[PDB]
Amino acid sequence: GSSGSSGPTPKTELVQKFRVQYLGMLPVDRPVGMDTLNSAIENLMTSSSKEDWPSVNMNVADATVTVISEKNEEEVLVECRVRFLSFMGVGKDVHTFAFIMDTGNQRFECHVFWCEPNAANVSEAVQAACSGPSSGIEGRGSSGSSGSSGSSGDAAVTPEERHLSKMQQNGYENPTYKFFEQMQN
Repeated sequence: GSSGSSGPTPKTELVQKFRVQYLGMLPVDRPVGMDTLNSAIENLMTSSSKEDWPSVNMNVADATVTVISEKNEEEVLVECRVRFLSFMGVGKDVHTFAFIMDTGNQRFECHVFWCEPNAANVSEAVQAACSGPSSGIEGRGSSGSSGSSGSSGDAAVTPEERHLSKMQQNGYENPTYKFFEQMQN
């Protein structure tokens, strides 16, 4: 007679954390389809409200995306891997981020996370994670003291929305995941 406990091994690697909330988890039938991904977002939004969603840190590693809570760091709310990521996109709003991962053979899950202000830096990391290296902070900002002002032309549209839109348009379908038979003759 003697007690005994076992524990896993801690994995420490250059990973970035993003402050976001946790809406919930909604299962999907298809791996792709903006009509399906967005159909899971509202579903969760309806159940729990904005304030109902707990604050959690979204840890996105090189080729992995782990969800850790704020109350604790060892708390793994959801363990997603870019390799499993079948399809990822943004909801009608640029302040929401939902991605569909593979949790088995055909059954896939779709988690959502509220990004503040928007999901420009987030959706940018996850999407870039598929390829590998990410650019991140561009650096080039707004000077302030303009010289020639008084004519129509260069718009004042931020490069943040220009992208956030694309995501909610065509989205990003992980290539690595090619087990289906959608190859045209």
